[PDB]
Amino acid sequence: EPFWADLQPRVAFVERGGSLWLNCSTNCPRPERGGLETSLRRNGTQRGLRWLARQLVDIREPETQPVCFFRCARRTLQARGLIRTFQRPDRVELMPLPPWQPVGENFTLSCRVPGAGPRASLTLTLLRGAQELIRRSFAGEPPRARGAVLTATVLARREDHGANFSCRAELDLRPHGLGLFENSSAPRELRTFSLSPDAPRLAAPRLLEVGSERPVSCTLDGLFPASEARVYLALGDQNLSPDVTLEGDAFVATATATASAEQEGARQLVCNVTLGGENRETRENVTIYSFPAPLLTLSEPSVSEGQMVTVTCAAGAQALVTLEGVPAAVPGQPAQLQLNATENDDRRSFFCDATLDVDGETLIKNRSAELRVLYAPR
Ligand SMILES: *[C@@H]1O[C@H](CO)[C@@H](O[C@@H]2O[C@H](CO)[C@@H](O[C@@H]3O[C@H](CO)[C@@H](O)[C@H](O[C@H]4O[C@H](CO)[C@@H](O)[C@H](O)[C@@H]4O)[C@@H]3O)[C@H](O)[C@H]2NC(C)=O)[C@H](O)[C@H]1NC(C)=O
Ligand SMILES: *[C@@H]1O[C@H](CO)[C@@H](O[C@@H]2O[C@H](CO)[C@@H](O)[C@H](O)[C@H]2NC(C)=O)[C@H](O)[C@H]1NC(C)=O
Ligand SMILES: *[C@@H]1O[C@H](CO)[C@@H](O[C@@H]2O[C@H](CO)[C@@H](O)[C@H](O)[C@H]2NC(C)=O)[C@H](O)[C@H]1NC(C)=O
Ligand SMILES: *[C@@H]1O[C@H](CO)[C@@H](O[C@@H]2O[C@H](CO)[C@@H](O)[C@H](O)[C@H]2NC(C)=O)[C@H](O)[C@H]1NC(C)=O
Ligand SMILES: *[C@@H]1O[C@H](CO)[C@@H](O)[C@H](O)[C@H]1NC(C)=O
Ligand SMILES: *[C@@H]1O[C@H](CO)[C@@H](O)[C@H](O)[C@H]1NC(C)=O
Ligand SMILES: *[C@@H]1O[C@H](CO)[C@@H](O)[C@H](O)[C@H]1NC(C)=O
Ligand SMILES: *[C@@H]1O[C@H](CO)[C@@H](O)[C@H](O)[C@H]1NC(C)=O
Ligand SMILES: *[C@@H]1O[C@H](CO)[C@@H](O)[C@H](O)[C@H]1NC(C)=O
Repeated sequence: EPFWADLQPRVAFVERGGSLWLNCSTNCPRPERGGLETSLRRNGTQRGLRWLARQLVDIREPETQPVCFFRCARRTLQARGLIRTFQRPDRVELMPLPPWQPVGENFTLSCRVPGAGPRASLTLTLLRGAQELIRRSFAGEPPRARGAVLTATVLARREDHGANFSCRAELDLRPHGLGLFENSSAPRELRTFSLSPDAPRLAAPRLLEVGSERPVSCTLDGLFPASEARVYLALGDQNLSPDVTLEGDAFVATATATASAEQEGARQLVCNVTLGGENRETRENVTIYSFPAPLLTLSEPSVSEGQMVTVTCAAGAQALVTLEGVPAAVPGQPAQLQLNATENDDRRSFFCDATLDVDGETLIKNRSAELRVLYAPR
């Protein structure tokens, strides 16, 4: 039976910033001194003959070792305790996901649980929905270590569009009778797009006339999600507003175009799509042309016989003019024909043809007119 000093409790787990009572007791017949050694501030104090009690408050530091001591028979009696603070996982943070992520690519989940301790008792979990992607236990870390970090690389799936990812931190104090403390990050939603290497198909005529209405179509396939893809069509400058319809992962853009005197000649039909951050484009060179209709004119529509009539077919400054089988003489300017009205010329038709070359293409516009020979006696 040696005389001893005792400090209670020996091991203590207090939440950071918290407080606890420490009791020092001794069996020595009379103490010549007594007290408790700590850096911590105290609030309440209690005492007895063989014992002494302090309430230690506002304990921030991960590790502090108090020593309760007594002096009995000119000998120093000692007891050494241990006080360990713990912090709940108040901050659990998942790193921002890529705004758009490629399907078949990899992205990295990063969870961060600052300050939570002790680290050794921490278990971090990365989740996709209710499923656990990875589970990490920190057992074996230093006793004074606070905070934890878990990172994993996940493969993006078409399955994964609109899926929620979260991080889950778990502090296990159960051996100390303090149970479990857990908190989760706000879920992060994942966007997965898939864009095939192919440029969009653009269906257009190579030749377009000013004022004419022709169908134009742009299309693509293998687009996920097809709904989020934004397709732009236009002829040169002017923007077409096609009807974009979605069949499976394929889109179909259908529109109509009229040349405004923008162009004529060399122009581009552009179709560009954006899905995610990626963009595709297809350009078609298109020729526009102005082909003014040939003007067929009679000196008079109605004439008596013997009266002189001049029929002419005039065109724009461009084409080759053919009147009644006779090419314009000379070429490039209106062709004229003259005749004296006969009774046989009543209900007689005249014809003018304009032949224009555009990009090697031969284009014709035919026109007709009818002459009336007024009836009378001779
Ligand atoms: C529709 O019309 C447009 C023009 O309105 C037209 O675009 C042209 O495309 C050709 C190629 O198809 C371009 O030619 C290039 O010209 C550059 C100089 O600017 C050259 O250096 C390029 O040469 C490359 O390839 C060579 C081997 O073939 C290499 O030797 C060289 O190092 C380069 O790698 C290239 O030939 C031309 O510039 C444009 N025109 C304009 C005005 O931008 C387009 O082709 C038409 N579409 C169709 C289907 O015909
Ligand atoms: C701390 O000191 C000792 C720890 O054992 C306590 O001393 C005894 O406390 C019990 C409580 O039921 C009493 O029955 C005994 O008579 C006490 N013994 C003596 C010699 O005092 C003491 O009570 C504790 N003090 C506090 C505030 O917890
Ligand atoms: C669980 O963790 C979340 C995420 O860290 C905590 O929510 C945050 O709370 C603090 C302020 O108290 C701020 O960072 C934000 O207001 C929250 N961040 C968000 C919403 O992303 C939350 O406090 C924790 N829950 C607990 C304590 O159990
Ligand atoms: C899709 O086509 C449009 C046509 O307007 C492009 O818009 C312009 O493109 C020119 C030529 O490259 C650029 O110099 C301009 O900055 C663009 N202007 C405007 C107002 O958009 C557009 O760039 C194309 N889309 C993509 C992704 O390139
Ligand atoms: C200790 O005393 C302070 C005032 O100095 C008081 O505000 C606080 O409540 C006390 N701490 C406790 C009871 O843990
Ligand atoms: C997934 O991520 C791992 C880790 O970087 C990498 O080794 C692997 O190539 C990725 N899978 C792909 C790119 O399909
Ligand atoms: C993802 O989480 C949000 C809440 O943040 C929820 O509204 C949504 O339904 C979830 N998405 C799926 C597909 O579970
Ligand atoms: C028609 O009659 C007029 C007047 O006599 C004459 O000048 C002309 O040569 C005749 N022939 C034609 C085709 O005009
Ligand atoms: C000439 O005009 C007629 C009727 O206006 C039209 O039906 C025909 O297609 C034209 N001829 C040619 C060769 O296009």
